This record gives sequence, C-alpha cells and structure tokens, in this order.
Amino acid sequence: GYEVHHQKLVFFAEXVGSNKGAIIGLMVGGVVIA
Amino acid sequence: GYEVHHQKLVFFAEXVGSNKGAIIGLMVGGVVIA
Amino acid sequence: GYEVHHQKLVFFAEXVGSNKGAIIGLMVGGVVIA
Amino acid sequence: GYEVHHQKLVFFAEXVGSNKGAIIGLMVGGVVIA
Amino acid sequence: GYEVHHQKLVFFAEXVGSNKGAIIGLMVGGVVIA
Amino acid sequence: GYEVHHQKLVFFAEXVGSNKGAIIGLMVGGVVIA
Amino acid sequence: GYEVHHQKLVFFAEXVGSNKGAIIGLMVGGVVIA
Amino acid sequence: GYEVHHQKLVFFAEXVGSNKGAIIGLMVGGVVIA
Amino acid sequence: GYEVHHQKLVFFAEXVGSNKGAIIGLMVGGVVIA
Amino acid sequence: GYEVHHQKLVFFAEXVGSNKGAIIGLMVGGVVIA
Amino acid sequence: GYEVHHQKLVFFAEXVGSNKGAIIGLMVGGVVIA
Amino acid sequence: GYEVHHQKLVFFAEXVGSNKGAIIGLMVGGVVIA
Repeated sequence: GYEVHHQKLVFFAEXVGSNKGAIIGLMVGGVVIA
Repeated sequence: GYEVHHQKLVFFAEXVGSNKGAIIGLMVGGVVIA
Repeated sequence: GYEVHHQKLVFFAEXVGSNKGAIIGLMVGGVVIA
Repeated sequence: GYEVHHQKLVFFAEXVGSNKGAIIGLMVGGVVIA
Repeated sequence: GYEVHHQKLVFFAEXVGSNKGAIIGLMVGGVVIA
Repeated sequence: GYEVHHQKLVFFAEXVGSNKGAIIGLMVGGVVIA
Repeated sequence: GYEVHHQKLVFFAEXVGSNKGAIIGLMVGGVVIA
Repeated sequence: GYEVHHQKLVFFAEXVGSNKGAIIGLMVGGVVIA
Repeated sequence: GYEVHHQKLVFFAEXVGSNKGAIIGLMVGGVVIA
Repeated sequence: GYEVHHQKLVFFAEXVGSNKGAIIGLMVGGVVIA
Repeated sequence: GYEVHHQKLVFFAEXVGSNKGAIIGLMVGGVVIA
Repeated sequence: GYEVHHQKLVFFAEXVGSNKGAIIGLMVGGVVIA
C-alpha cells in the first residue's frame, strides 16, 4: 500500500558518465541492485 | 497497490555518456539491475 | 502502509562518474543493494 | 505504518565518484546494503 | 507507527568517493548494513 | 510510536571517502550495522 | 551591457490571487513599479 | 556591465495573495519600487 | 562591472500576503525602494 | 568590480506578511531603502 | 574590488511580518537604509 | 580589496516583526543606517 502525492521535486544531474546503477528523481516501490 | 498523483517533477541531466543503467525522472513500480 | 505527501525536494548532483549504486532524490519503499 | 509529510529538503552532492551504495535525498521505508 | 512531518533539512556533501554505505538526507524506517 | 516534527536541520559533510557505514542527516527508526 | 547565459531556473507559484505586481521567473533589464 | 552565467535556481512560492511588488526568481539589472 | 557565476540557489517562500516590496531569489545590480 | 561565484545558498522564508522592504536570497550590488 | 566565492549559506526566516528593511541571505556591495 | 571565500554560514531567525534595519546572513562591503 503506497499513497504518494503532492510532491514538488527538482533534480539536478551534471557529469553523469558511465552510469551502471539507478538514478531516479522520484522512486515509488522497490530497487534491487546486484 | 500504488496511488501516486499530483507530482510536479523537473529533471536536469547534462553530460550523460555511456549510460548502461536506468535514469528515470519518476519511477513507479520496481527496478532490477544486474 | 505508506502515506508520503507534500514534499518540496531539491537534489543537486555534480560529477557523478561510474555510478553503480542507487541515487534517488526521493525514495518510498525498499532499497536492496548487494 | 508511515506518515511522512510537509518536508522541505535540499540535497547538495559534489564529486560523487564510483558510488556503489545508496545516496537518497529522502528515504521512507527500508535500506538493506550487503 | 511513524509520524514525521514539518522538516526543513539541508544536506551538504562534498568529495564523496567510493561510497559503499548509505548516505541519506532524511531516513524514516530502518537501515541494515552488513 | 514515533512523533517527530518541526525540525530545522543543516548537515555539512566534506571529504567523505570510502564510506561503508550510514551517514544520515536525520534518522527516525532503527540503524543496524554489522 | 547585459550578458546572461546558461541558467537553469525552476519557478513554483501556488495560490497567486489578485496579483497586481510583477512575478517573473527570470528578469533581465529594469522593473519599475509605482 | 553585467556577466551573469551558470546559475541553478529553484524558487518556491506558496500563498502569494494580493501581491503589489516584485517577486523575481532571478533579477539582473535594476528594481525601482515606489 | 559584475561577474556573477556558478550559483546554486534554492528559495523557499510560504505565506507571502500583501507584498509591496521586492522578493528576489538572486539579484544582481541595484534595488531602490521608496 | 564584483567577482561573486561558487555559492550554494538555501533561503527559508515563512509567514512573510505585508512586506515593504527587500528580501533577497543573494544580492550583488547596492540596496537603497528610504 | 570584491572577490567573494565558495560560500555555503543557509538562511532560516520565520514569522517575518511588516518588514520594511533589508533581509538578505548574502549581500555583496553596499546597503543604505534611511 | 576584499577576498572572502570558503564560508559555511547558517542563520536562524525567528519572530522578526516590524523590521526596519538590515538583517544579513553574510555581508561584504559597507552598511550605512541612518
């Protein structure tokens, strides 16, 4: 049960080279990294 | 059960080279990276 | 049970090289890193 | 049971190289790192 | 039972290299690091 | 039962290299490090 | 002589009623209000 | 002579009623209010 | 002669009623209020 | 001669009623209030 | 001659009513109040 | 000649009513109040 609302998000990313993971501004749920 | 609403998101990305992962402004659910 | 609302988030990222983990501005749920 | 609301968060990140963990501006839930 | 609200948080991070743990501006819940 | 509200937190971090633990500006709940 | 460049501006306005002045996200020049 | 560049500005405004002045996110030049 | 660059500014405004002056996130130049 | 650069400014304003002066997050130059 | 750089400023303002002066987070130059 | 750099300033203001002077977190230059 998730109730996510009324979000004002600003994401600044600069110089993102060779990214292999997760870069999410707003994430609802689950993140699995192996 | 997901209830995501009323989101004001701004995503800035600059210099994204050789990306191999996930770059999501707003993600609802699940992210699996291996 | 999650009730997340009315968030004003600003995320500054600079010089993110060779990222292999999770970089989330706002995360609701679970993060598993192995 | 989580009730998180009315948050004004500013996150500054500079020189994030070879990140393998979790860098979250605002995290609600659980973080497992192995 | 968590009731977290009305937070004004500013996080400054500079020179974060080879991070393998958790760096969270505001964390609600549980953090397990092994 | 947690009731955390009306917090004005400023976190300064400089020269964080090879972090393997938890660095949280404001933590509500439990932290387990092994 | 004005040289304004490379600006990343995000403006949030909410509940702007009966405005009689100037509300500008980014202004270059002069503002005269009488 | 003005040289303004490389600005990352985020402006939050909430409950702006009966405004008669100037509300500018980023202003370059002159502001005269009488 | 003005040389203003590389600014990361976040402005929070809440409950701004009957404003008659100047509310600027970042101002370069001159402000005259009479 | 002004040389202002590399500023990380966060401004919190709450309950600003009947403002007649100047409220600037970052001001470069001159402020005259009469 | 002004050389102002590398500033990390956080400004908290709460309950600012009937302001007639200058409230600046970071001011470079001159302030004249009469 | 001014050389001001590498400042980490936090300013807390609470209950600022009927301000007619100057309230500056960090001021470089001159302040004249009459």
